[PDB]
Amino acid sequence: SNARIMEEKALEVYDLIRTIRDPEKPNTLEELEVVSESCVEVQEINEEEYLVIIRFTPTVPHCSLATLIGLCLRVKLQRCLPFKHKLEIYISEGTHSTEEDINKQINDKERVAAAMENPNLREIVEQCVL
Amino acid sequence: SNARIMEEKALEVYDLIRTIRDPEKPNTLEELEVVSESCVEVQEINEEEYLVIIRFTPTVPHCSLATLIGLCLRVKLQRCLPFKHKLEIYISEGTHSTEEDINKQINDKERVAAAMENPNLREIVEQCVL
Ligand SMILES: [Zn+2]
Ligand SMILES: [Zn+2]
Ligand SMILES: [Zn+2]
Repeated sequence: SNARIMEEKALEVYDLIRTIRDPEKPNTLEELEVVSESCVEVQEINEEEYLVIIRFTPTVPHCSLATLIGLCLRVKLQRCLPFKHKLEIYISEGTHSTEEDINKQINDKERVAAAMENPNLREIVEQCVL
Repeated sequence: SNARIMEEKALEVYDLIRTIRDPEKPNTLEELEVVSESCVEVQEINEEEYLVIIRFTPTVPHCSLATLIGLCLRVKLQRCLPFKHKLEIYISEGTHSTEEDINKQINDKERVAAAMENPNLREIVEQCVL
């Protein structure tokens, strides 16, 4: 059965993501209920290629947290998953950055440099400043 | 006279940024009142080196819009301002990303790539997935 094999893969995925540490607190994603077993789904694209879908909820709805958790899920799974896979990840809510936090971001040199190196963003800017 | 040379400089800065196209709308920042003449301040850090401070307000408080306006201001003045300067930008409210927009972000190839290359974020991620 496709369906039961997909449930086996979802448990494998979950066993790898549960012990990822939160970007902010000294606890695991599982401990803080950012992820749980039911938040994973696996689908077949074609033999030898699976799509993994992970829903998660950061401890508070802040953009930088959501970004970082997304990065950790990809890094951990890319390194540790023993089958070829596409990954899609979804948060269940909008997020925000406080006045203080967004001003930090738009002035932080590392953050500015990374957006500048994004070819999609750099082209939008190119076209605004002409 | 320091004070008045600073006003001259703030008018030169303003004249450059007011014609920047908004990232989302078919208008300039000045038309949309994202910036105005009094939102620019210039200070002396020392001879041949001025701090330029720009306050702005995006048409709506969304993170991507604030990020892109910030980039455009920086590139514009980098390319056109005929004096050595440091730039600080400030938005006077927090911002948010809808559930739709934050999901696009955490799945978008270039956004993930750029974040991974930001040294602060990559070191955090390393520690979280170790
Ligand atoms: Zn908050
Ligand atoms: Zn945000
Ligand atoms: Zn909104």
